Amino acid sequence: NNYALSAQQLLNASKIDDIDSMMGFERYVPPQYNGRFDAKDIDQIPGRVGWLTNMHATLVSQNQGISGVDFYFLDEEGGSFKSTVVYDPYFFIACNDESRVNDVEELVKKYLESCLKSLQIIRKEDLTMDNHLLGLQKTLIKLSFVNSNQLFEARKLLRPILQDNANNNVQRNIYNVVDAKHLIEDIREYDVPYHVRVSIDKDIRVGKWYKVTQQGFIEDTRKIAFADPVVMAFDIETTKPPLKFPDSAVDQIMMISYMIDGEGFLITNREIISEDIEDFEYTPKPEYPGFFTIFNENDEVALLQRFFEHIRDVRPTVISTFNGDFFDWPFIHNRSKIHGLDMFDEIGFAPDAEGEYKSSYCSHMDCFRWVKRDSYLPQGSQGLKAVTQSKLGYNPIELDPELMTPYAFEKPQHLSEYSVSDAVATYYLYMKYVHPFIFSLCTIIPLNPDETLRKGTGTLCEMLLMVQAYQHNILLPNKHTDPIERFYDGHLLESETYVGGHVESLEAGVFRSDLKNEFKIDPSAIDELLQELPEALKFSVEVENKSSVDKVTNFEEIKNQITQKLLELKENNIRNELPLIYHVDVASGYPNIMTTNRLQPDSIKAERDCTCARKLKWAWRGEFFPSKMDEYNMIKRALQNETFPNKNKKKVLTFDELSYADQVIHIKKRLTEYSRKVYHRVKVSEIVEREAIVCQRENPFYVDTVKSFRDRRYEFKGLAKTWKGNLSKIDPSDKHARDEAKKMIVLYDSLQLAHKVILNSFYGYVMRKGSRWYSMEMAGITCLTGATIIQMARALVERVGRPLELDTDGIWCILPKSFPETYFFTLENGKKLYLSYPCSMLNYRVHQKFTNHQYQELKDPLNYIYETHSENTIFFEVDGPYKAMILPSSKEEGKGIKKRYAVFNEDGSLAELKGFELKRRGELQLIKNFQSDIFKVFLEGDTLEGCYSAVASVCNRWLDVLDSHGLMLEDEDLVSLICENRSMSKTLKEYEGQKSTSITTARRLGDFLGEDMVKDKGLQCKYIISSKPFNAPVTERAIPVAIFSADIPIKRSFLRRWTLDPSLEDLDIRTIIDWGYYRERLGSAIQKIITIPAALQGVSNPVPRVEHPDWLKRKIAT
DNA sequence: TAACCGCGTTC
DNA sequence: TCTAGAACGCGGTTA
Ligand SMILES: Cc1cn([C@H]2C[C@H](O)[C@@H](COP(=O)(O)OP(=O)(O)OP(=O)(O)O)O2)c(=O)[nH]c1=O
Ligand SMILES: [Ca+2]
Ligand SMILES: [Ca+2]
Ligand SMILES: [Ca+2]
Repeated sequence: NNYALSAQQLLNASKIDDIDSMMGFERYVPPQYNGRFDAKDIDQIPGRVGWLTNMHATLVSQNQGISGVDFYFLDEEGGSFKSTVVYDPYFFIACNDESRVNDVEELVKKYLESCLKSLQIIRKEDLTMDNHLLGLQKTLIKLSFVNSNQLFEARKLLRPILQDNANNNVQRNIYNVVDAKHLIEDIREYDVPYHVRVSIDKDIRVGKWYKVTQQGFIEDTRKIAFADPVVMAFDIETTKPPLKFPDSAVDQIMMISYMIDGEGFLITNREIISEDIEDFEYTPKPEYPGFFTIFNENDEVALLQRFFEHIRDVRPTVISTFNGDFFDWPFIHNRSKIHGLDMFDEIGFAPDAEGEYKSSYCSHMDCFRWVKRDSYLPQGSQGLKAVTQSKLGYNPIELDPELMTPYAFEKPQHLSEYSVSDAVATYYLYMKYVHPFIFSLCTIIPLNPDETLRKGTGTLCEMLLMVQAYQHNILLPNKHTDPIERFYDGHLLESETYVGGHVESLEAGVFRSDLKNEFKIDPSAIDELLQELPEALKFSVEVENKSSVDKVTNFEEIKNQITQKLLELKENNIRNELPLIYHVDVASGYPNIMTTNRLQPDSIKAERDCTCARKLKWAWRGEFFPSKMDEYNMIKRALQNETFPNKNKKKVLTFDELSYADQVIHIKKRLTEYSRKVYHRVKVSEIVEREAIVCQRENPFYVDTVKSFRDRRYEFKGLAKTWKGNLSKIDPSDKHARDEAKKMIVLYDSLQLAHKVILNSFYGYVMRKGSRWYSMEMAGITCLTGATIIQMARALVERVGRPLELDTDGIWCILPKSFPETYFFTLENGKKLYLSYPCSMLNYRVHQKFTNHQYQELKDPLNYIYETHSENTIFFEVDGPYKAMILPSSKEEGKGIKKRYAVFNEDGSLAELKGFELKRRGELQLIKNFQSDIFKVFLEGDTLEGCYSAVASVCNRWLDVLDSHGLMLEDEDLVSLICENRSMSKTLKEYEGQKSTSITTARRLGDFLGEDMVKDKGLQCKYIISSKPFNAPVTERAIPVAIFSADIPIKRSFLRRWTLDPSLEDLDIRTIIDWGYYRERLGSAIQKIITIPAALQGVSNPVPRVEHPDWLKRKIAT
């Protein structure tokens, strides 16, 4: 078993060692050395220097295998090697009686003779243990093993003991007034991935330079930049059934385009491609050279052996694809099998336990994983086309997938130009955005490139936190586990959480820098601002700019200018002037709220443990059933008398024989019905204000990890802001200088956004499943604190201006043009400090009301002496003033629309576009193109009324297209304008009992093209709604648009069935469309974006063909 | 009406 | 196995 399972494992190792040697990775062993292990003597110690590019757990011999890690290097002489570190896996046993630890030692040493290599007593800091801040430590038994198989064996042997100790004890003599097994409290750090365990304990990181010596790896801090690995990026294109997805079973690979370190190549399957293709060039932009040599080949099998032999030739340590883990690689694998080729022996690639394709020597960098996790691009923009436009700054070749299989024979040169396009986009997307980010992150996260690319951002956070915990000798907590059911007030809870961010829609309509607005200034607010002005201006200098008032020359001049503008506002409250369209958002809001308040899971105390205590409030919110327990028990007992089908000799089971999970599942389903009948309600929501103790002396390893990564992000966010300033400094006539400045902006804005998701995942991680540091309190406290801060700022903006929209940590607003705006302190050095009074007036009050004055830190660690001080890193950040902001309005009375608007810069360019269907994936294309046309038009017009009039022209043009029953439009534009695409996250089978346009479109796509359409998840349901079944629900009139593309026989059969008209003969799309459905949809968009906002601003309906709601007509009447 | 769900956004 | 969070819009269905 163990030595036997070693066989698969030790055989796979020898195969990997052979594959590695083939690709240039011979296992290097450094010479012997009897001197000292001091890194100052790196040049004298015998060894080989290399750049660490990969690492993998392995099994080595010298009958059982020894656990270890292979480390893959690129040396300085243009070569490569790998070296192995062996390291005994280990986990700990915790005891509930510290005195009797030795007894447990003697038990487990005898009990685990089968697998235990060695045993030892160690101490670690336990953050749940009393007096741990005074130096006390938890005694633990460290169990070490020869390999991970043996570690797992001991886990299997120890779990029964852990279960028997949790259950009740056997009885025996009842008049009798403990054994070694019952002192085993728990096992700890048992589920750490072994290669992570080696990377943490040995402090080794991919992307650093080491010298492999006998005593170990020595980091060469002298070596600065990364070695340059051989990078290959490839894309595959294949034949496909008409209107259907390819099947590796039958379909063949036409061509494989790739690029190796900037040199383009293309291999062709001439049995499908008509002409031999000649070397051509696709350099989409000068920065992206693209000269492609062509390798035309006879059969598909020949194409595969050319791709496999070229890979063997160049020896790539990185292979990049776009969605290659789930399409390209699985195809090349299946086609290699059919042709009697083993891809492993060929190139060393194979699917792993997650079905992804990896190798030992070469990372597989699927750029689609980066786009999905670190781009911050909308899902509508996550395709290679949009990603190339967003990040590489050009348009790549496009080609209808329905024409690719035909164009293989009709125009194969156009097919070849498309494939190389997908290839140039993948190579340069990886080389400019992915490769720098992932390999740099590997320098601080103890994972290899493949894992650093694919692991969730919560897992990345966990990796970073474990390094800090280990290096501070802090015992790792076990992964959090949810109770199988929780209760509130006797009711079974369905779900609980905390109140998140505060969002407000305060005003809708058009706002522009040239159109006047009415402001009612609170004079008592101007008094407060004048009271606060001397200290706020000092706060702007000493805190916001990290200087001193003694070095500024014009502190008084600035103060007098602001005072004057402020007093003029106090004398003239009612004003009707031009607005300043500004946005203020707290930088890294939740993280800075956490680090300011010293928030971390281990700091949340329970009043049974821990001036020292900073009490903070959050809002709990639970959703429970209305049934009380007495009811709850009733259902259960009824279920206990029923029978349940077995999960595949015994055909039935009892309720108590089932899993406690599926039990609750049945209990839930039944309790739902009962309440619906007895209470006429299934869910009851309730909000409870809760308080938690946040100890300010706890070991701040978590808090400090968040501070560090915030500063890590701020570097790139600052560089992004620096280069946005450099771009406005350059003369427009110098194209090359503006281009490079733009390229810097996109690069640093990307790097800061990728760091933004990991940073904010330190907040989400405390609520993540399996979290080693779970705390609902900490998260709720963060959210409530942010909600209190933003409403404080909104209360002030209200009194000196008009807030338009608010979300969590940001406010959009308009201020009077006369409001104190931007100033520049002048320093004795000639330097200038920038001041935005609307920003600094808020930030001063933020620090007045939300500063942590109970923040403590170890001053003297040896004597356990703490010092208390004040901390506040919460700072609003101002952007603007903008040319225009356009906010939509709700169709229903008294309500607004949140999370949707459009903002325009002074130069007319689009600044922000939030929420609207234009950006969302799928949605009705008509609404998308209408929105794409309409928002820029809000800039036209000389008055508010001429503005709405210029927009109305575009509206009525679109309304005309639909009131014309699509006669003005050609056939092509019609199919694309009236199509609504929607993605099914799961598969149709997993949607039982649900009605949706996508579900119906999928069933019909299956009933027509076949079941093969609906086998996978993520199906795109392109449909049009038919008037066919009249007065019938819409989910019933959704026809797949592919129907109008098949042969006429198939169309009539299905259209008649879907229309319930066996007499139908006109199969034109224009005759099937329910143009009334789409006209209402267009009418709904025009109401929310144009007409109803115009009414709110006092403008009679600019599009009278779209009638106001009756509530609005009645409001206008009065 | 109001509750409720799937998707994809803004935070 | 691996797995960051909550608030919200909109087109639907359901009670
Ligand atoms: C964008 C985003 C935000 N949030 C939370 C935490 C953020 O502090 C809060 C505010 O969102 P943002 O203001 O978008 O994020 P931020 O304040 O951290 O970054 P920036 O400096 O660019 O303003 O919302 C997440 O939990 N996940 C996310 O993906
Ligand atoms: Ca492709
Ligand atoms: Ca921001
Ligand atoms: Ca923010």
